Amino acid sequence: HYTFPKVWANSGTTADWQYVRRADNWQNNGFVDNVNSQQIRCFQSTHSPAQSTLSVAAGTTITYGAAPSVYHPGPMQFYLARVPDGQDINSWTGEGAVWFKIYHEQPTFGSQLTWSSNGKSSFPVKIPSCIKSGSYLLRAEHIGLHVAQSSGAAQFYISCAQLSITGGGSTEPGANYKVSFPGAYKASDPGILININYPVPTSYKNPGPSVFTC
Ligand SMILES: [Cu+2]
Repeated sequence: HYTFPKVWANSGTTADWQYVRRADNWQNNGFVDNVNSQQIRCFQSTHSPAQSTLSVAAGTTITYGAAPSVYHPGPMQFYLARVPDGQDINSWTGEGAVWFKIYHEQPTFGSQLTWSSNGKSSFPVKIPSCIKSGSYLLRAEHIGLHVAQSSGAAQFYISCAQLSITGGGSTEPGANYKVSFPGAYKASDPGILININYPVPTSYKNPGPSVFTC
């Protein structure tokens, strides 16, 4: 149980839900367990814009905050989606096959799976240098897998930040990189329907598309 209420760059912290669309778990710190819900995208059944949009240079690392620290086992993953030219980010929900993955977490494989996200209160998110400047949504998710051996038991903790990415390049992620939310995930996916406990897995297939790099 945690939210992802903040993102920041190089000018101190922001306020909760200042640059992050207020997630529907803002009171209970709970999860989405329905990969078919609109909430799987930005945790909003009713779209509501963030108060502001954060300017960040492509190729730099910003910070996505959690509250309180992440403590369920499983991966952090981050996706970007570029708002079309002529559309206002405040109004854009990010529907269709527009999301590309820029990070996913692999566990360390030992007697148990250990996750570097354990105990972390924030995460560095490296924005690709080569993507086109524009307005973007940055989707954060943590997937808690402690009881995920049953369908519908994986716990998704999600939010989305509004960014203005500057100083871009000209690389467009391929069609194979871009997915929709809902759409990208199925309840049967091997990194969602999974017993991480015993026997311990010796590999882990993150859900969603390949990580896009320049
Ligand atoms: Cu919890």
